[PDB]
Amino acid sequence: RGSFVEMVDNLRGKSGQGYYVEMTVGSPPQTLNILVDTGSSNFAVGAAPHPFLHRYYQRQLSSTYRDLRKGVYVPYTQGKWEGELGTDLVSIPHGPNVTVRANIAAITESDKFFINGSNWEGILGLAYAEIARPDDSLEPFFDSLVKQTHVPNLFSLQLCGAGFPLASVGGSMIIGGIDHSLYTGSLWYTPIRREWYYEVIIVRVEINGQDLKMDCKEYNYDKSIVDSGTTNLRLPKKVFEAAVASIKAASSTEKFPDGFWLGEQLVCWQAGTTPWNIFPVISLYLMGEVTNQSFRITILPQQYLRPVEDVATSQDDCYKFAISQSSTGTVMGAVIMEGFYVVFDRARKRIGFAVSACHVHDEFRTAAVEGPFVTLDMEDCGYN
Ligand SMILES: C[C@]1([C@@H]2C[C@H]2C(=O)Nc2cccc3cc(Cl)cnc23)N=C(N)OCC1(F)F
Ligand code: NA
Ligand code: NA
Repeated sequence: RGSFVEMVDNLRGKSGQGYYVEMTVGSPPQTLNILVDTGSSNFAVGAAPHPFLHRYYQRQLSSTYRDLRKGVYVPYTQGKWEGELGTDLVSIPHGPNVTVRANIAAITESDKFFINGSNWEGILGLAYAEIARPDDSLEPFFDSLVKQTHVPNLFSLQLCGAGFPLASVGGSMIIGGIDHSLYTGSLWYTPIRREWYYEVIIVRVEINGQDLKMDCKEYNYDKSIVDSGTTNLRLPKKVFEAAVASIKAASSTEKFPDGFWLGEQLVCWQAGTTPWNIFPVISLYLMGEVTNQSFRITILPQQYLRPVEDVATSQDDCYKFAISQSSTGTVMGAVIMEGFYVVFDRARKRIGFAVSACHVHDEFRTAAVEGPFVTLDMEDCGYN
């Protein structure tokens, strides 16, 4: 409890390509890098020689593979994959010293799924069985882990973002506990509303302390989730409209093209001259543990302005605006998570946030987690 030195710094990534952990599958163990995804519930790995892949799961080499004689076709909004289901022995080398028999979807065909130039070959869906494909009878990895070992039913994530000049991203996934070296101040917990996605309820939104004053149901239409497998902070369309109006206003001392705010074009500045100060902070108040009690998390432009390094057309420091409109509810992606140490306390059906010891900031502002606040009618903020 509280100290897991073997798991610190077990995440790696490249800016724009997500955060992955080393895993092994099969006997003898085959090493793969696997994207950590709290927004899905399947363990799915490349199993055929797709040209984008560094390596792939070769079931024929594993003496412990067991075929489930069942396939799955998984379409996303953009892109898809098709796989064959089976079980095999799975371990996390820089994780708990255990090996479990887990479901594995061996990906045999995919479209717009793997990233050309990335260093990961599969995804680890850490959410609940309700959203597993093809149905909720396919036990997710973490459920198998907890069922088969003495690993406590919780994990925590510290995602450490980037800044010019481009160095790799990194962080820590603490499996079965919390490492108190990874955050400062106190953890504040918000309830997991329902165990499918890691669904939470946002009760108030501010831009530089200025309340959007929308009906709070709007903030969670049709859900709000914590998702390490999405870059952006995605906001419901109506909320995005209000938020971006407020952000434009706060930053009006400089004018940027309309397309910038829509993520249709980059903005660039001469190296080292990014005007962080003109951009507002963004605060989400989350439902607390106690009736009529909330707490607030606050992120900086350092989180929501993403550095884009691979721009052969330009010579400067270029950025993408990574708050975007949603039709799937609020998505608290890497833009939120990079500010915080996030504790997925499954045992107690709650998510903890604390200020990350690694988050990107400046001399004037830092990410924050603050409470308690008094917030009435928070139950009305959930969409039904
Ligand atoms: C299944 C799925 C795939 C696995 C997600 C994915 O590929 N994510 C990413 C792709 C590219 C750059 C990224 C950067 C960061 Cl920081 C995170 N994820 C990144 N999971 C979620 N949660 O939402 C999208 C999805 F398709 F449903
Ligand atoms: Na157990
Ligand atoms: Na601490």
